[PDB]
Amino acid sequence: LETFPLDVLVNTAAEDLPRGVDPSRKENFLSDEDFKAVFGMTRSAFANLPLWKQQNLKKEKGLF
Repeated sequence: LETFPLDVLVNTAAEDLPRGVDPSRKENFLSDEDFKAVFGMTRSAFANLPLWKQQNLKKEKGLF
């Protein structure tokens, strides 16, 4: 997957999102560094959270 800066994924209108980005899984397109900074847990740990909780965490962080 191509990576995009946190600020880009947070502050881009849906219609302006790069075509390769799944708007429901923006976190997958963060660099490993940015993912760690934002969520503070491993990708695997995050993916093991119930989907509703993943989404709720993402909402505040601007990544929903």
